[PDB]
Amino acid sequence: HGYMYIPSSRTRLGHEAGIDSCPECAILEPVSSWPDLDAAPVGRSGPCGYNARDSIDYNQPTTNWGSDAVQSYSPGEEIEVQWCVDHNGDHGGMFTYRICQDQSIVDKFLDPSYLPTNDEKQAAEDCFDAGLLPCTDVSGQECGYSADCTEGEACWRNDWFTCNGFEASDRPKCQGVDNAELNSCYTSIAGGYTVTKKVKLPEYTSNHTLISFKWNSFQTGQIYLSCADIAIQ
Ligand SMILES: *[C@@H]1O[C@H](CO)[C@@H](O)[C@H](O)[C@H]1NC(C)=O
Ligand SMILES: [Zn+2]
Ligand SMILES: [Zn+2]
Ligand SMILES: [Zn+2]
Ligand SMILES: [Zn+2]
Ligand SMILES: [Zn+2]
Ligand SMILES: [Zn+2]
Ligand SMILES: [Zn+2]
Ligand SMILES: [Zn+2]
Ligand SMILES: [Zn+2]
Repeated sequence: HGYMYIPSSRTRLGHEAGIDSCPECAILEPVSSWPDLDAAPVGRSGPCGYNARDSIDYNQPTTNWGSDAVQSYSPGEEIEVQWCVDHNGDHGGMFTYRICQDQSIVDKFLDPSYLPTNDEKQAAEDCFDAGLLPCTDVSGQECGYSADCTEGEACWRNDWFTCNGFEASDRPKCQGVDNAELNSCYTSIAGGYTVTKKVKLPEYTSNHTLISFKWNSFQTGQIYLSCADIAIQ
């Protein structure tokens, strides 16, 4: 259980607007989330998530999210990105952030009159995959391998970020990354912990595009997707 927190995602905004009672509940399951991190099709979840708790499809705007960029950045800017993990839902695993550089695809997610189809959700997800923002693009950022993966496996890569191991760390799982205090970010079920990294934005401009967060669970066959409306100018 978790969702993207900074920049403020559609999911965060949905919660803050009083629509989403459980922002961390937006889950793609059952899927094979491990060890091949892109194997699972995203279905109705799409790159922005679908929350079955309150039946919210975040792949289109509403009066409460998706109309405007929440934050504007510069081409090639190194930025903080943060997600929120629920205290009772720290499944470990790997996570990443992505920007689709095909505006015509992204535009289908920026119209409150229009709900992308499953085909369009998967087309966008593929575009997002191609626009992954690697951990290793940030000078000085230590980009480790997962303690739940071995060399040569499909999960053995440090373009994606990893949570800590469970048994193999004194700071276990995703919460151990920041080792933050409980309620450092909002979750409804048992209180949240921040999970914080940096990414380097592409040299790609848009007045309104998306950054899609994807977390592939290790302990469970589940993926958590959110997206944030941003500008790069
Ligand atoms: C987007 O905004 C900039 C100002 O930051 C403007 O000059 C540019 O032409 C706008 N783009 C489009 C496609 O209209
Ligand atoms: Zn969970
Ligand atoms: Zn709240
Ligand atoms: Zn994918
Ligand atoms: Zn794959
Ligand atoms: Zn700028
Ligand atoms: Zn506790
Ligand atoms: Zn296009
Ligand atoms: Zn394995
Ligand atoms: Zn483990």
